[PDB]
Amino acid sequence: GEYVVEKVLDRRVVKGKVEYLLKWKGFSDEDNTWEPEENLDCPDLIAEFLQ
Amino acid sequence: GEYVVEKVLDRRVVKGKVEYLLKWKGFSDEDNTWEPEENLDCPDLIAEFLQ
Repeated sequence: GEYVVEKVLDRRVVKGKVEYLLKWKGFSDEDNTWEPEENLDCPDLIAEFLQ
Repeated sequence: GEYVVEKVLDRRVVKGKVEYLLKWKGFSDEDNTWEPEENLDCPDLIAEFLQ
C-alpha cells in the first residue's frame, strides 16, 4: 500500500515532457521507474538531485 | 516523496499482464493509474477489491 521514493537519480526531457528516474523503498535498483513530474510532489528529493 | 494507495478500484488482464487500477492518497480521481501487479505488494487493499 505504501510507496516511498528513496532517491531522485536522474531527469530527462523527452518530447517536452519532464520525467524523473526514481529509486523506490523496498524495491530493487532493477525496478527504478521514470515518472512524469506532474505527480512528483517531492522538494527534498528533487533539491538533492539538483545539487 | 510518499505515495499511498487508498483503494484498489479494478483489475484487468491485457495480453496476459495483470494490472490494477489504483486511487492515490492526495491525488484526484482523475490521476488514478493502472499498475502492473508485480510491484503491488498490498494484501488489505487487494482483498478489499476481491470482496
